[PDB]
Amino acid sequence: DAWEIPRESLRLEVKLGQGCFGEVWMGTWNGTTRVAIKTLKPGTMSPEAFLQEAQVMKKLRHEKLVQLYAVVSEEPIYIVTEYMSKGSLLDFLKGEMGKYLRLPQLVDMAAQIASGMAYVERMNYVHRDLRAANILVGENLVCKVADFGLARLFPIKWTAPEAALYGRFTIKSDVWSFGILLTELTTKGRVPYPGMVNREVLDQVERGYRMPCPPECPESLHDLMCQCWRKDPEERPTFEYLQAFLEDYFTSTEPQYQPGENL
Ligand SMILES: CC(C)n1nc(-c2ccc(NC(=O)Nc3cccc(C(F)(F)F)c3)cc2)c2c(N)ncnc21
Repeated sequence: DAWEIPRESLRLEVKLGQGCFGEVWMGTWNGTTRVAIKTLKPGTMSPEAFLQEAQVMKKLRHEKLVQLYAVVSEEPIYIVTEYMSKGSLLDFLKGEMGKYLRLPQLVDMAAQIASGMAYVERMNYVHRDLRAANILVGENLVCKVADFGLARLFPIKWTAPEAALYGRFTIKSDVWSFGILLTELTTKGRVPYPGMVNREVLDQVERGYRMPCPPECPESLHDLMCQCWRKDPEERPTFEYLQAFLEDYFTSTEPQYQPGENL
């Protein structure tokens, strides 16, 4: 197809990530546009299974979803996407920039992610792995949804009960994850359900347990989290709703908000 590009048109500057299935490099394309390059280690993982990740990024196109630029489908395979200068949201919240972010910036970030998922919602797709580690940050606190290839038309702590138990994954399963993602945003990336192993999380959540309101986080925002965590998937709000709620947050929900020590 038209996504295919020559190999000499790619220059891999410095490596950013290094998994087992491949690597991620910061590079240049056509000697001008800065890009993100994903490599596949032949032998370790197989093609098509590594290319399916791009088969879906071809349909999806939204300013809040990491955009696919080009590919090299003939092994050695290379995936080219837009470059997000600040890395993963998770590393961003935990690093040097974490101490300065306050609720208005963090809620704005949640609004962008929600906007991106509203697009996924409209297109009838399921992400299956929405979490801070799969969100990328660019210049001027821009956030975009991304992943490794689970988009379909043990992260138990981020996975809704009905999905982790009976494999029932829906856009409502993602809404549950967005709720967990909101706790990651308000605790500066702390692993959710602190001091609890997966087996405790499963038993507890089914038993009705839910994380409490994080310190300095408005109750109105924690209530939004709890809606995302309702046992019945159909009672959870849509991303269209969460997008509007978050964008209008400081005028319609917390018009009295006063900055604090951490939020
Ligand atoms: C943190 C570092 C290792 N890294 N990783 C990436 C990167 C981002 C996205 C992807 N893959 C991806 O977004 N896949 C994917 C697969 C299916 C569907 C989608 C969706 F359309 F939902 F975004 C996305 C791979 C590497 C990336 C990037 N683009 N820019 C700057 N740094 C980056």
